[PDB]
Amino acid sequence: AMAEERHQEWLRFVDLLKNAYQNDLHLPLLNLMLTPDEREALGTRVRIVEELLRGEMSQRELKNELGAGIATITRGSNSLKAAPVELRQWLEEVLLKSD
Amino acid sequence: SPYSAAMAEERHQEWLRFVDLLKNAYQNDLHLPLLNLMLTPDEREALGTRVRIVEELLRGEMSQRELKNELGAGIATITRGSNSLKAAPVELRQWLEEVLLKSD
DNA sequence: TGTACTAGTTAACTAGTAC
DNA sequence: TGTACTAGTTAACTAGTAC
Repeated sequence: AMAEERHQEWLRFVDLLKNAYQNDLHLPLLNLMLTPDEREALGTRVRIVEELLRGEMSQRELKNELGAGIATITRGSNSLKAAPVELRQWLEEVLLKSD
Repeated sequence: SPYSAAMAEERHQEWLRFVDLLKNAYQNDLHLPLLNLMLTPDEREALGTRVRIVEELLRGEMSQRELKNELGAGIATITRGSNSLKAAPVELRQWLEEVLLKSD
Protein backbone atom coordinates (compact mmCIF):
# COMPACT_ATOMS: atom_id res chain seq x y z
CA ALA A 1 0.00 0.00 0.00
CA MET A 2 3.08 2.14 -0.56
CA ALA A 3 1.02 2.33 -3.75
CA GLU A 4 -2.05 3.96 -2.18
CA GLU A 5 0.38 6.58 -0.95
CA ARG A 6 2.04 7.16 -4.29
CA HIS A 7 -1.48 7.60 -5.66
CA GLN A 8 -2.35 10.49 -3.37
CA GLU A 9 0.91 12.17 -4.40
CA TRP A 10 0.07 11.70 -8.13
CA LEU A 11 -3.26 13.54 -7.44
CA ARG A 12 -1.20 16.33 -5.86
CA PHE A 13 0.91 16.59 -9.05
CA VAL A 14 -2.36 16.96 -11.12
CA ASP A 15 -3.31 19.87 -8.90
CA LEU A 16 0.15 21.55 -9.13
CA LEU A 17 0.03 21.22 -12.89
CA LYS A 18 -3.39 22.85 -13.03
CA ASN A 19 -1.92 25.81 -11.10
CA ALA A 20 1.11 25.98 -13.44
CA TYR A 21 -1.08 26.28 -16.56
CA GLN A 22 -2.77 29.27 -14.79
CA ASN A 23 0.62 31.05 -14.35
CA ASP A 24 2.16 30.23 -17.70
CA LEU A 25 4.75 27.85 -16.12
CA HIS A 26 3.36 24.54 -17.49
CA LEU A 27 6.20 24.06 -20.00
CA PRO A 28 9.07 24.48 -17.50
CA LEU A 29 7.08 22.31 -15.00
CA LEU A 30 6.73 19.52 -17.58
CA ASN A 31 10.42 19.73 -18.60
CA LEU A 32 11.36 19.25 -14.91
CA MET A 33 8.92 16.41 -14.21
CA LEU A 34 9.17 14.23 -17.36
CA THR A 35 12.15 12.83 -19.25
CA PRO A 36 12.77 13.46 -22.98
CA ASP A 37 11.69 9.89 -23.85
CA GLU A 38 8.41 10.19 -21.91
CA ARG A 39 7.57 13.46 -23.74
CA GLU A 40 8.18 11.72 -27.14
CA ALA A 41 6.02 8.72 -26.16
CA LEU A 42 3.13 11.05 -25.11
CA GLY A 43 3.32 12.86 -28.49
CA THR A 44 2.90 9.44 -30.13
CA ARG A 45 -0.08 8.26 -28.02
CA VAL A 46 -2.01 11.46 -29.04
CA ARG A 47 -1.49 10.57 -32.74
CA ILE A 48 -2.68 7.04 -32.12
CA VAL A 49 -5.90 8.05 -30.31
CA GLU A 50 -6.65 10.73 -32.95
CA GLU A 51 -6.36 8.31 -35.92
CA LEU A 52 -8.30 5.47 -34.18
CA LEU A 53 -11.11 7.98 -33.62
CA ARG A 54 -10.94 9.28 -37.27
CA GLY A 55 -11.34 5.70 -38.59
CA GLU A 56 -9.97 6.20 -42.11
CA MET A 57 -7.00 3.82 -41.79
CA SER A 58 -6.93 0.14 -40.67
CA GLN A 59 -4.82 -0.53 -37.51
CA ARG A 60 -2.20 -2.21 -39.71
CA GLU A 61 -2.00 0.93 -41.95
CA LEU A 62 -1.70 3.16 -38.86
CA LYS A 63 1.16 1.18 -37.28
CA ASN A 64 3.11 1.35 -40.57
CA GLU A 65 2.47 5.13 -40.79
CA LEU A 66 3.80 5.59 -37.25
CA GLY A 67 6.57 2.97 -37.38
CA ALA A 68 4.90 1.58 -34.23
CA GLY A 69 4.27 -1.99 -32.98
CA ILE A 70 0.68 -3.24 -33.48
CA ALA A 71 0.50 -3.84 -29.69
CA THR A 72 0.87 -0.08 -29.11
CA ILE A 73 -2.22 0.59 -31.31
CA THR A 74 -4.05 -2.13 -29.39
CA ARG A 75 -3.18 -0.32 -26.12
CA GLY A 76 -4.73 2.84 -27.51
CA SER A 77 -7.82 0.91 -28.64
CA ASN A 78 -8.28 -0.78 -25.27
CA SER A 79 -7.74 2.53 -23.40
CA LEU A 80 -10.43 4.29 -25.50
CA LYS A 81 -12.93 1.41 -24.70
CA ALA A 82 -12.34 2.05 -20.98
CA ALA A 83 -12.77 5.87 -21.16
CA PRO A 84 -16.08 7.53 -20.35
CA VAL A 85 -18.37 8.21 -23.33
CA GLU A 86 -18.22 11.98 -22.61
CA LEU A 87 -14.42 11.98 -23.00
CA ARG A 88 -14.54 10.09 -26.33
CA GLN A 89 -17.17 12.51 -27.71
CA TRP A 90 -15.03 15.50 -26.43
CA LEU A 91 -11.91 14.12 -28.18
CA GLU A 92 -13.82 13.65 -31.48
CA GLU A 93 -14.96 17.28 -31.29
CA VAL A 94 -11.49 18.71 -30.48
CA LEU A 95 -9.19 16.46 -32.55
CA LEU A 96 -11.33 16.11 -35.66
CA LYS A 97 -11.79 19.88 -36.11
CA SER A 98 -13.22 23.20 -34.97
CA ASP A 99 -11.31 23.96 -31.82
CA SER B 1 17.92 20.70 -41.80
CA PRO B 2 17.17 17.90 -44.26
CA TYR B 3 18.01 15.56 -41.38
CA SER B 4 18.46 14.84 -37.70
CA ALA B 5 17.83 18.35 -36.40
CA ALA B 6 14.55 18.51 -38.32
CA MET B 7 13.42 15.15 -36.98
CA ALA B 8 13.90 16.34 -33.40
CA GLU B 9 11.81 19.42 -34.19
CA GLU B 10 8.86 17.24 -35.30
CA ARG B 11 8.84 15.12 -32.13
CA HIS B 12 8.85 18.43 -30.34
CA GLN B 13 5.70 19.63 -32.17
CA GLU B 14 3.86 16.33 -31.46
CA TRP B 15 4.61 16.86 -27.76
CA LEU B 16 3.33 20.44 -27.83
CA ARG B 17 0.09 18.93 -29.17
CA PHE B 18 -0.29 16.85 -25.99
CA VAL B 19 0.36 20.02 -23.92
CA ASP B 20 -2.42 21.88 -25.73
CA LEU B 21 -4.93 19.06 -25.54
CA LEU B 22 -4.33 18.79 -21.76
CA LYS B 23 -4.80 22.52 -21.30
CA ASN B 24 -8.22 22.30 -23.04
CA ALA B 25 -9.08 19.25 -20.86
CA TYR B 26 -8.46 21.26 -17.63
CA GLN B 27 -10.76 24.05 -18.98
CA ASN B 28 -13.51 21.46 -19.42
CA ASP B 29 -12.97 19.43 -16.22
CA LEU B 30 -11.89 16.34 -18.29
CA HIS B 31 -8.24 16.43 -17.18
CA LEU B 32 -8.48 13.30 -15.02
CA PRO B 33 -10.11 10.94 -17.53
CA LEU B 34 -7.68 12.33 -20.14
CA LEU B 35 -4.63 11.56 -17.97
CA ASN B 36 -6.09 8.09 -17.07
CA LEU B 37 -6.28 7.44 -20.85
CA MET B 38 -2.89 8.84 -21.83
CA LEU B 39 -0.65 7.49 -19.00
CA THR B 40 -0.11 4.00 -17.51
CA PRO B 41 -0.60 3.25 -13.78
CA ASP B 42 3.21 2.76 -13.29
CA GLU B 43 3.72 6.18 -14.94
CA ARG B 44 1.26 7.99 -12.58
CA GLU B 45 2.96 6.37 -9.54
CA ALA B 46 6.44 7.42 -10.70
CA LEU B 47 5.27 11.03 -11.09
CA GLY B 48 3.92 10.89 -7.55
CA THR B 49 7.43 9.91 -6.28
CA ARG B 50 9.16 12.68 -8.36
CA VAL B 51 6.89 15.40 -6.93
CA ARG B 52 7.67 14.25 -3.36
CA ILE B 53 11.43 14.38 -4.08
CA VAL B 54 11.26 17.89 -5.62
CA GLU B 55 9.24 19.11 -2.56
CA GLU B 56 11.65 17.59 0.02
CA LEU B 57 14.78 18.83 -1.88
CA LEU B 58 13.25 22.33 -1.83
CA ARG B 59 12.49 22.10 1.88
CA GLY B 60 16.16 21.27 2.62
CA GLU B 61 15.48 19.75 6.08
CA MET B 62 16.37 16.13 5.19
CA SER B 63 19.70 14.88 3.84
CA GLN B 64 19.62 13.02 0.47
CA ARG B 65 20.34 9.64 2.14
CA GLU B 66 17.50 10.38 4.55
CA LEU B 67 15.12 11.13 1.68
CA LYS B 68 16.08 7.92 -0.15
CA ASN B 69 15.46 5.75 2.94
CA GLU B 70 12.06 7.39 3.58
CA LEU B 71 10.82 6.71 0.02
CA GLY B 72 12.43 3.31 -0.56
CA ALA B 73 14.22 4.97 -3.53
CA GLY B 74 17.67 4.65 -5.11
CA ILE B 75 19.89 7.67 -4.34
CA ALA B 76 20.33 8.02 -8.14
CA THR B 77 16.61 9.06 -8.43
CA ILE B 78 17.19 11.75 -5.78
CA THR B 79 20.22 12.93 -7.88
CA ARG B 80 18.05 13.17 -10.99
CA GLY B 81 15.72 15.43 -8.98
CA SER B 82 18.67 17.55 -7.81
CA ASN B 83 20.24 17.97 -11.25
CA SER B 84 16.84 18.78 -12.77
CA LEU B 85 16.11 21.50 -10.18
CA LYS B 86 19.56 22.93 -10.97
CA ALA B 87 18.62 23.18 -14.66
CA ALA B 88 15.17 24.83 -14.06
CA PRO B 89 14.46 28.53 -14.72
CA VAL B 90 14.69 30.76 -11.63
CA GLU B 91 11.07 31.73 -12.08
CA LEU B 92 9.90 28.08 -11.76
CA ARG B 93 12.00 27.54 -8.64
CA GLN B 94 10.58 30.67 -7.01
CA TRP B 95 6.99 29.59 -7.80
CA LEU B 96 7.52 26.03 -6.50
CA GLU B 97 8.95 27.28 -3.20
CA GLU B 98 5.96 29.57 -3.03
CA VAL B 99 3.33 26.86 -3.65
CA LEU B 100 4.68 23.58 -2.26
CA LEU B 101 6.76 24.81 0.66
CA LYS B 102 4.12 26.32 2.90
CA SER B 103 0.92 25.06 1.29
CA ASP B 104 2.45 21.74 0.23
C1' DT C 1 27.56 15.54 3.38
C1' DG C 2 26.48 15.76 -2.59
C1' DT C 3 27.05 13.40 -6.52
C1' DA C 4 29.39 10.31 -10.15
C1' DC C 5 29.63 5.57 -10.88
C1' DT C 6 28.63 -0.05 -10.99
C1' DA C 7 25.06 -3.82 -11.04
C1' DG C 8 20.32 -6.17 -11.88
C1' DT C 9 15.08 -5.07 -12.25
C1' DT C 10 10.99 -3.60 -14.58
C1' DA C 11 7.45 -2.30 -18.12
C1' DA C 12 6.51 0.32 -22.65
C1' DC C 13 8.37 -0.16 -26.72
C1' DT C 14 9.16 -2.41 -32.04
C1' DA C 15 8.80 -6.74 -34.72
C1' DG C 16 6.15 -10.43 -35.88
C1' DT C 17 2.34 -14.51 -35.38
C1' DA C 18 -2.45 -16.87 -34.12
C1' DC C 19 -7.00 -16.87 -34.68
C1' DT D 1 -10.24 -7.06 -40.29
C1' DG D 2 -9.24 -6.45 -34.68
C1' DT D 3 -6.88 -8.26 -30.87
C1' DA D 4 -4.52 -11.82 -27.91
C1' DC D 5 -0.23 -13.60 -28.12
C1' DT D 6 5.77 -14.53 -28.47
C1' DA D 7 10.32 -12.46 -28.84
C1' DG D 8 14.14 -8.95 -27.78
C1' DT D 9 15.29 -3.81 -26.60
C1' DT D 10 15.17 0.47 -24.05
C1' DA D 11 15.41 3.48 -20.05
C1' DA D 12 13.95 4.72 -15.28
C1' DC D 13 14.12 2.39 -11.52
C1' DT D 14 16.19 0.09 -6.63
C1' DA D 15 20.46 -1.28 -4.31
C1' DG D 16 25.05 -0.39 -3.40
C1' DT D 17 30.07 2.02 -3.99
C1' DA D 18 33.77 5.56 -4.52
C1' DC D 19 35.31 10.13 -3.89
